[PDB]
Amino acid sequence: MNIFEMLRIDEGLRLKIYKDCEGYYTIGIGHLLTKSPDLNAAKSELDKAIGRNCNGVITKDEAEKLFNQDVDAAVRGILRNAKLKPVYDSLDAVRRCAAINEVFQMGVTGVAGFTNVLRMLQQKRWDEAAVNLAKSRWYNQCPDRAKRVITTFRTGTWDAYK
Ligand SMILES: [Ca+2]
Ligand SMILES: [Cl-]
Ligand SMILES: [Cl-]
Repeated sequence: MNIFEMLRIDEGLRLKIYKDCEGYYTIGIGHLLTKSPDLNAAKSELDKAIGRNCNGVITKDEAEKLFNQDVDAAVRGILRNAKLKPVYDSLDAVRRCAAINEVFQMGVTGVAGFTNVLRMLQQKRWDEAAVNLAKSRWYNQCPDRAKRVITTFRTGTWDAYK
């Protein structure tokens, strides 16, 4: 198991423009196209992201490319955010992967907004952190692909992906 295989499990590999479990226009392996309600935007965002005229469909090679870019962006997002970086760096290796996953799904701003969760994770209060993370829109709308991430913060093992 690793962060890539973890996110492939949580996000799947879709080659067609779909609305994800949070209701957003999406493609590949959990690549968020736009927070706009417009479908045109999704398509013009996809062409922008790929560098060719798609038409709302991509290759597995292209999905894997966006996916690497997106994992790379989640890690850089954490490291450049003053609230997340020290909490992240306090974490053991497996919890760090749950952290990357959470940001990949929800984005930096959303994740950094869980002030209490951050403090608890930093102090290694794993149960409290997990309890507080489950009190999110994310948890209610993508329950199976949120429960595994939260359980991972609780246990510090890969068992939920086994
Ligand atoms: Ca690291
Ligand atoms: Cl470790
Ligand atoms: Cl789900």
